[PDB]
Amino acid sequence: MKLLLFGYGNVGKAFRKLLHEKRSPELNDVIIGGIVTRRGIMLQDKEDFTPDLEGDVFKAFEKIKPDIIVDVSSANYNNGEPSLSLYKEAIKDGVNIITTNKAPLALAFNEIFSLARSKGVKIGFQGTVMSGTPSINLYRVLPGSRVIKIRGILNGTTNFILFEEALKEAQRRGYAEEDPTLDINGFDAAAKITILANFMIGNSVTIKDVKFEGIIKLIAYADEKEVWVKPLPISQDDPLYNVDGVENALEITTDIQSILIRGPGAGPVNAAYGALSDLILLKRDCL
Amino acid sequence: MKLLLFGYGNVGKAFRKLLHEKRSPELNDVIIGGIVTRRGIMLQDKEDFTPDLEGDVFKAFEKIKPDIIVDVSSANYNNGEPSLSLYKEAIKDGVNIITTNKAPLALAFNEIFSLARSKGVKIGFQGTVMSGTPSINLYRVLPGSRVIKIRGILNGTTNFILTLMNKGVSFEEALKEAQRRGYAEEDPTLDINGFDAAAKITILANFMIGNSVTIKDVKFEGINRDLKIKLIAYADEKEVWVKPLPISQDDPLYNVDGVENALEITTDIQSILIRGPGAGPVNAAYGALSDLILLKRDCL
Ligand SMILES: NC(=O)c1ccc[n+]([C@@H]2O[C@H](COP(=O)([O-])OP(=O)(O)OC[C@H]3O[C@@H](n4cnc5c(N)ncnc54)[C@H](OP(=O)(O)O)[C@@H]3O)[C@@H](O)[C@H]2O)c1
Ligand SMILES: NC(=O)c1ccc[n+]([C@@H]2O[C@H](COP(=O)([O-])OP(=O)(O)OC[C@H]3O[C@@H](n4cnc5c(N)ncnc54)[C@H](OP(=O)(O)O)[C@@H]3O)[C@@H](O)[C@H]2O)c1
Repeated sequence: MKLLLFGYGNVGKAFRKLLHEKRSPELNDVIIGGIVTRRGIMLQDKEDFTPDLEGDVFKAFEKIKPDIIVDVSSANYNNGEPSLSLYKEAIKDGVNIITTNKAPLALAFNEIFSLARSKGVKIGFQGTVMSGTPSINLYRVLPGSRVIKIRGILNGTTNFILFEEALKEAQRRGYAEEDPTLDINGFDAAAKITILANFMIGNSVTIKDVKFEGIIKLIAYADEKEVWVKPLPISQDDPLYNVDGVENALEITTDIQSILIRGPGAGPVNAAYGALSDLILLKRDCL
Repeated sequence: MKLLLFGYGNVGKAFRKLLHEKRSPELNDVIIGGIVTRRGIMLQDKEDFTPDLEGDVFKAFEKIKPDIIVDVSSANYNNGEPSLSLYKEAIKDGVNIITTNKAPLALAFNEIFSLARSKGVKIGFQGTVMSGTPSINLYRVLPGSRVIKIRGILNGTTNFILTLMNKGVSFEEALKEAQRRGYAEEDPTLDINGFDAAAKITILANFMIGNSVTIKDVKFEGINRDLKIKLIAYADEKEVWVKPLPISQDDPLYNVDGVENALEITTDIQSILIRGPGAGPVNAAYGALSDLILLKRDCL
């Protein structure tokens, strides 16, 4: 099976490295047919990017005919393109999608997932929320339960900050978005809670419906009625108390119980492992 | 598909109820063919147990010919029986197993899982560790990652007793409350003396680290009134233990209080912690139900 790798920054390079470490027997048949950046299309799996052709992700898609697209490109919160149009075309063609790019999902979740479900196409999106720490995929192992509310710390960069020296270290460590105002001004946290509300609660929201601010903890919240992101004081008994540094946490409340998962919120290798986890699950037919 | 339900105490009853809530489309073809207690065999799905036949779990297996056994019976750490021999017969007959009963897996994990792998039979065992809080099933969504070490509070009953004693309640009243809530093992010495926690860390070491250990390999102690102290379980590639330890304020496990449990899993990629209710009949039954749905999805 052939992957098209869309993006080759820190996450894309880390993903290619993880694939080549041969971490699961069911990835033995998986090859990268092509890699696309802003600089063009490489129709080969190489450690170093050198373009073979000029052209965008649609040209690469037509040239390669991939079985799966792995989207690790920059978030475009303006309109989610070209990923939004690309996912739609891939789903129509029966091409599975694995993504760490929040933007098309933060803007158009219902449109994308409705189309996928109607076509029997699978979407892996673990890396969009808390990188490699099961979040999306945690919910996959909570079947037959109704999610009532969601609460968490969903942005790694800003939690690591909690100024100029802090950010600089975070950018050095690769935690930050290419546009780091997306981290600071809360877009990233709001995108993640949007994705979580859609998937787990079923509350069809876009990032436009979320009330949010920026950088006590930056708390993202969703229930059946509302979705928001705001700073709040935290109790000592509250399980979010000492989720500090790059750490992120997701508290899922159901009809049965409340559970919390905590882990590294950001980090290119962690994000890439999220996408890799989705790939293994796809291969097992468990997405 | 037909289930044989082995046991009908708090967990079994809660499981039956959850199945009847029809919580997933995967479960539409799933029926209980029989329920076994130490009072005999009920060849019917009913809220209250009344035996139709006298006989043990083996006789029930023969009479029902189930597609799946759900083991919610009492732990037997002396020898894991009759569950251990039952699992071996089931696997050989192509019968899948879902269990919340730790004993056979704490004694003979490699034997059971080797036999199962060879026959292509699936084993759900989420409920053996932290009830309905993904633990076993959390590791299922961490594929292609090597587990280096694990540390946690793995017994709800003793955590609940430690917390209440910190709140100035006697050990004796804290235990009675744990029992009233249905947190405790039928034999509460299994919780108190650390057997239950040791069983769980054994299972995790086997499943996640891949070392073929048994409960006899674990150095463990439990709790008493004489001792924040937390009953800490730990495993890595070289050692497995359970002991009550003083816990500092900055430790992620400091505020894991009451019946809450928590597991920190360190992989080659990352360190993660999951926390939630350690015990509770409905929580345990939900663990088993989660395994059932995953089994139907072919994702065990
Ligand atoms: N950083 C983290 O820790 C983390 C954790 C979870 C999720 N994520 C998500 O993962 C994604 C990638 O993160 P990253 O840190 O790897 O960013 P990055 O290092 O800037 O990589 C972005 C890659 O996408 C390519 N790209 C961007 N826009 C494109 C376009 N219009 N056409 C073709 N290629 C394009 C870039 O090409 P050039 O090489 O030519 O610039 C670059 O190779 C982001 O969406 C982010 O939100 C990141
Ligand atoms: N307590 C929790 O919240 C929790 C959480 C996770 C896992 N678990 C595990 O789940 C299991 C069941 O828990 P529970 O609270 O439901 O215990 P329980 O209330 O004591 O129920 C045990 C059931 O098994 C039956 N049984 C025991 N030995 C048997 C034998 N040799 N043959 C036939 N039937 C037998 C009992 O029959 P009678 O009714 O006739 O006595 C009873 O119906 C235990 O292994 C426990 O470790 C419990």
